[PDB]
Amino acid sequence: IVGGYTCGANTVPYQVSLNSGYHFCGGSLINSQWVVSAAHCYKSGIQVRLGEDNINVVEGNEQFISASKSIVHPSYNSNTLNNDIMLIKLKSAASLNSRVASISLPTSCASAGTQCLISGWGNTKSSGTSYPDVLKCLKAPILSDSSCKSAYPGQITSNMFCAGYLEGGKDSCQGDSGGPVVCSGKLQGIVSWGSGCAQKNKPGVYTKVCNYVSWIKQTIASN
Ligand SMILES: NC(=[NH2+])c1ccc2[nH]c(-c3ccccc3O)nc2c1
Ligand SMILES: [Ca+2]
Repeated sequence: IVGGYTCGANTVPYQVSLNSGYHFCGGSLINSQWVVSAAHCYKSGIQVRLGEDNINVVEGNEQFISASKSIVHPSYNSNTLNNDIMLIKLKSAASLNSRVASISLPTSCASAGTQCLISGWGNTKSSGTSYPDVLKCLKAPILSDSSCKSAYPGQITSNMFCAGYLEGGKDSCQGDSGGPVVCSGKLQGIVSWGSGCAQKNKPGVYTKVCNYVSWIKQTIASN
């Protein structure tokens, strides 16, 4: 996250870190046994880490659970990142409390202008790298589809939305992929992609979760 602030330990209780020997993507806990992330974050041997603040120090509220199965969206296209969403089922259910809790899926899609909270352990610099050990947060608005397609001609589909600042300086970044975009207590986006990070007129692009609620609910019900 570039231009954000330190969230504070366990104030984003649904945030998870996907680990394969190291942190490589974020995710969101939607119920005690399922996590949603970005399809481009897929790999085998994923351990899901809940209740994390500093990912290099066991501070006491962590739950490390391995995934039993991963389901990448049937129409995921890795060249265009269209339908960049995946579900991960945990081998055992997590113990939910105030520091580890699930986030609700949306009943309606959010409109441009809505302010949301984006979080993650990704790079904090636009040029150069500095990965934080503790969770960073950014409050950003969803941009209109017109501004979004204007910033990324020929690359935005109905399954994506842009959120951020056209002026630059504040954005999610590498290492934040797969994480949450929460607006009014509902999970509306998944950090997906961007051109660089926090550059002027290049806002972040997010998977539009409201378009996958039926697929998520049906998949969970049968697996
Ligand atoms: N500017 C952004 N909003 C952004 C967000 C997540 C990203 N994730 C990545 C990324 C880069 C290389 C490999 C995997 C990634 O998720 N770039 C990213 C850029
Ligand atoms: Ca920790």
